[PDB]
Amino acid sequence: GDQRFGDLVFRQLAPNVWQHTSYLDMPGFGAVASNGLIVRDGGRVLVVDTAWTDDQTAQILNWIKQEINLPVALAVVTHAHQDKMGGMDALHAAGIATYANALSNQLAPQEGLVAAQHSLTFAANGWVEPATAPNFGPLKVFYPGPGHTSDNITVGIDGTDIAFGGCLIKDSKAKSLGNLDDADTEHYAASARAFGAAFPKASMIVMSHSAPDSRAAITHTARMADKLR
Ligand SMILES: [Zn+2]
Ligand SMILES: [Zn+2]
Repeated sequence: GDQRFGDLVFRQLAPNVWQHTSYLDMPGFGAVASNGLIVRDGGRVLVVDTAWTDDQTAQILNWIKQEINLPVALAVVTHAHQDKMGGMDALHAAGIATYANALSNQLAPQEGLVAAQHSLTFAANGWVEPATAPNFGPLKVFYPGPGHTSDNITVGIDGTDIAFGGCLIKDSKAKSLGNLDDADTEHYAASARAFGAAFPKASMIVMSHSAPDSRAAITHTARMADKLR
């Protein structure tokens, strides 16, 4: 989106929404982008996903201070992998309340990650139990079922055409589903489709590892995941 701050990139997606992007050198893959979101809700800022590292995550907070200059109220993190929860310490150090799927917090220690302070639980229909997501504002949080990981969750932003698939969703031209080490091969395809069904009005699909795409990204992803079963 062209805003470069330190080693991160910030792209405005809507008047109150930005994508944050951080990079990690992974031999044999290159310098790998990971995307999250920043949302302004009135007088506060909400964050979706950390950067890969604590330092990068501190940089996200520095950008927010400089460009928005409102307090960060809370952060929700999609799953227990380094690109989504690598920077938990920086959020906690800043006094930011953090939230994750209960299962993500249970998985975090063995993954070498810090758990969020708070656990989300999910209803029958996959939607977050409201009582476990206080003050989430426009963030609508949905568990689509196991896919990229057992614990992967997704987030739509109310008042926008934006839904965030995290690492569940790949772009419409992706040549693979990327990392499948912790993937649920049987359930991935249905979980990807369920994400689309939860946010039917979303025309902009934000994801971890490619620039924002149309709903064709969901279509393409589920079709790749089909070949896993
Ligand atoms: Zn992951
Ligand atoms: Zn990822």
